[PDB]
Parts: sequence; structure tokens; C-alpha cells
Amino acid sequence: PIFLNVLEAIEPGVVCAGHDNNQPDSFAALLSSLNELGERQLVHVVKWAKALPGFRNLHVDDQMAVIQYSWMGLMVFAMGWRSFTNVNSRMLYFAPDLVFNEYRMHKSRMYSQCVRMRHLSQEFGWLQITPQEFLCMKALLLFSIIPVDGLKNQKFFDELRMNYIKELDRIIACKRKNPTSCSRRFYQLTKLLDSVQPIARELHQFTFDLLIKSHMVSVDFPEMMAEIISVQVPKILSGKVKPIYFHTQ
Ligand SMILES: C[C@]12CC[C@H]3[C@@H](CCC4=CC(=O)CC[C@@]43C)[C@@H]1CC[C@@H]2O
Ligand SMILES: Oc1ccc(C2Nc3cccc4cccc(c34)N2)cc1O
Repeated sequence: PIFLNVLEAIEPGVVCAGHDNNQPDSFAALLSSLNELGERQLVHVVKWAKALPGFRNLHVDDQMAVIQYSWMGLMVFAMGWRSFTNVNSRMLYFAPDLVFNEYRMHKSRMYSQCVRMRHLSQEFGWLQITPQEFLCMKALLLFSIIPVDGLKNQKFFDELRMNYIKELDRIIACKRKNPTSCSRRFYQLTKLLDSVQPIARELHQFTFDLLIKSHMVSVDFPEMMAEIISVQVPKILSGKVKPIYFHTQ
């Protein structure tokens, strides 16, 4: 249970958005708080990524790259898990102080993306995802998006990712008998994981589009979000960096 003990030990606690719930729900106010929340969650993502088994064996530029590419997917997934465990997926639980009901979903102007996020959230319920399956899936999301012409040390990346797939396959296969059950299950979970990607990508277009018009629309982006969204996110939009799918889309 060593790999699982570590994944349960390094898991972030609650991150607050710092949203002032006494302000009226406006676009400016909702998206600036989401942006601050993304910025706060980045600090914790960085510290979590670095405590992961084998992570520091990656080349150091590569460690920065996988995090600056995959943060959107990791946070969407974790948020869907929080929504599921806290409000049985009925609303989007970004943070204790920034929970979206239907009105916030409309005012944020991301209503259809929110719907797709609630759908992802509900799959945790429909699939009866266990906390152990959750933590191994989210660890893998870290290794699920890279540049098309490879990382600085692609071989070390490939080995690591292989090992994360094997740990997920093992977290399933601890507790099952005569096995159509075990294939069907791995199939289900690799389908859930592939499904995070098109969602992440919608939110990549959205937040890029917003950063560009952010002065016209009084939305604040803090230091790191603004930098990652202008430097790394367009490499995803332009197709220089692409998700690693299990099944072909
Ligand atoms: C990227 C973004 C700010 C950060 C958001 C993102 C939507 C999903 C998301 C979920 C979280 O739980 C952390 C914040 C993030 C990562 C927002 C959509 C537009 C906005 O600019
Ligand atoms: O080897 C390393 C790999 C990634 C990082 C790392 N990656 C980051 C991405 C985005 C924002 C950051 C802000 C502060 C520190 C970081 C960031 N640190 C630091 C390292 O020293």
C-alpha cells in the first residue's frame, strides 16, 4: 500500500477563493474570483506534483512544463470530485466560498461548460468511483498532455507514465474474482479520463479569449495565471502541445 499511502498523504486540503459573497454575482466579479482561485490552487498543485513518487526524476524544465500544461485538467477533475462528495454533484463546488448554482452558471457566461463539468462530476456517482481510484486517476492526469515534438527527457516521462497506468490497473485489481469485471472497469476509467480532455480544452479557449479582452471587461488575472495563459496555453490552442488519449477520438 506504499504508492497509495503517499497519494493519500500529499493530497491538498481545502483551498478558498477569497470571493466576497456580499457583492452581487456579476461576470467581472465571478471570473476574477475564479482566476484568483486558479492562482491559489497553482501553488498547491506545484507542491503536490513535486512530492509525487518519481516526479523529481523528470528533467527540471519538464517538471515545469507538465504542470503548466495539465493544471486545467487536474483542477477540473478535482473540482468534479468535490462537487460529487459535497453537494452530490447538484452544483459546482469550486471552493467553500465560491459554489455555483444555476444563476452563477448563467452569469459567469460559461453555462454550457459548467453543464459539461456537472456531467463529469456525476460520472463519479454513476461509476461508483472509489477515493483510491480517484487519487490514481488524478495523478495520471498530470502525465496526460505533452508537446508533439517531445519533452527534454521523453524517455523518463514514458517510463513514469507507464508506472502510473500500472498503479491504477493495480488499485482496480486489488479486490476482484472471475474477470470480465476487471476489463470492463479499466475500460470505464480510461474512458472517464479521456473525457476530461475536451472539457479542459473548452476552458483553455475560454480563458485565453478572456485574458485578451480582460481590460474591456474588468476581469483581473493575477501574475501567474496571466503568464501561463499567454505563454503556455496558446501552445495548446495552436496544436504544439496535445493530450494523450487512451482511445482514439
Ligand atoms: C481558467 C478560469 C480560472 C480558473 C478556473 C477555470 C475553470 C475551472 C477551474 C476549477 C477550479 O476548481 C480552480 C479554478 C479553475 C482552474 C476558469 C475558467 C475561466 C477562468 O479564467
Ligand atoms: O523543477 C521545477 C519544476 C517546476 C517548477 C514550478 N512550476 C511552476 C509553474 C507555474 C507557476 C509557478 C510558480 C512558482 C513556482 C513554480 C511554478 N515552480 C519549479 C521547479 O523548480
